Amino acid sequence: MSDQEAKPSTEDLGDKKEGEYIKLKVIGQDSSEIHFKVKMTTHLKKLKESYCQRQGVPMNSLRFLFEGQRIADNHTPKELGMEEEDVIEVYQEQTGG
Repeated sequence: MSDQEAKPSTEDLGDKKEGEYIKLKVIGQDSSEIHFKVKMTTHLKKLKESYCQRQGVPMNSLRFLFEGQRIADNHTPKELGMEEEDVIEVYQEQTGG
């Protein structure tokens, strides 16, 4: 009942398309965690920044692994096969400074 108007959606490459955001959570060896909202398709590097920016801890000293998956600032939520309320594990180990 929000809007009963007919959307055109005539032409689009996938940018004018409707997209929803999902929220996830990641925990590190620091016993800390962060909750973020990302898109179905996007780069997880944004959450890395937000982690270092919010917790003030160096995202380089540790890495982001999803149940054994390696996420090096390029992997996407769509590629990992995951969804909202998902958990990522941050292990402490140099990932190449």
